[PDB]
Amino acid sequence: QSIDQLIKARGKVYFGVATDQNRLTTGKNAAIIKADFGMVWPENSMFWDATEPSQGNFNFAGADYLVNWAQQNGKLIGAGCLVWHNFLPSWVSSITDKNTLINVMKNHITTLMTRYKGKIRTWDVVGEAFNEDGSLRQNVFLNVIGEDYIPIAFQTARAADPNAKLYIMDYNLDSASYPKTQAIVNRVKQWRAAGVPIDGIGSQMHLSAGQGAGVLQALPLLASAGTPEVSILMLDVAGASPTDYVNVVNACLNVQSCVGITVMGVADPDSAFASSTPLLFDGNFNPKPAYNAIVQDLQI
Ligand SMILES: O=[N+]([O-])c1ccc2nn[nH]c2c1
Repeated sequence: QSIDQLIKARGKVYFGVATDQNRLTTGKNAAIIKADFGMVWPENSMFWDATEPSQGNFNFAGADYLVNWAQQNGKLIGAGCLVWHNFLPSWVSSITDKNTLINVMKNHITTLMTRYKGKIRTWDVVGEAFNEDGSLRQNVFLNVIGEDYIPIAFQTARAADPNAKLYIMDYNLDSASYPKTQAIVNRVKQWRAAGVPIDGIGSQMHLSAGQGAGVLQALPLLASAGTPEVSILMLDVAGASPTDYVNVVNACLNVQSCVGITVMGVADPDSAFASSTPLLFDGNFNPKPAYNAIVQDLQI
């Protein structure tokens, strides 16, 4: 049974997965995504080192493939991350002039969003902007532009494609008592109060075993920021216990504004964390106990 169809029957928008051309053309990934998932993200092909490896030199073959495949197969598309410190080329992080970096950031945002205008449901505009203690991460954008870089990025994104839902995402938002979790909520409340167009908070849930349970308290805390949507991304769980995965799914079901969940790949061997066997399909492309547990859960 399709977890995406089953979650939609429970009133959510999607169960999605990260993918890209060479997953689509090998294994059983295309078959599983067609049957079982309702949304795709580019696993790597939309990151800055993939899309703008030198200034103004845009590389879109990878991302085009993904977007075209999704459209042909009636799948929603999420994409990201436009502004974060990972996968960022040296030419960007060596910029020291503030107006230059502002316009470099704006051109990156606008060129990518314009190319796919109208085709992308959700854009992760800003990513990993927080330190663990809740202060803003001192990436090149904060160091050169200052904290205005976040509102600027969001405004720029809303102008480029007003149809897209715009998200901020971060990791280690999995415990309601962790300082980072309350901090992003506080700053999102304040940005939105000031007219900054943040439609969603995305929680990057690269989890260790046993961490699923805590998401049942953390996700409602994130939703208290008052964004129209929240979501779960990059989900994987070391060991892939049915208990962890079902807890995450149920957190989504519990939180009215949570639109869905995206897993960090289809089958274990294609995970960055393969030895932890953290995904829902195994190396032979069979649905694992966690997949079947999610099915049972989703089936007062
Ligand atoms: O949820 N995801 O797996 C995922 C993968 C890559 C991304 N880039 N921006 N947001 C993303 C989400």
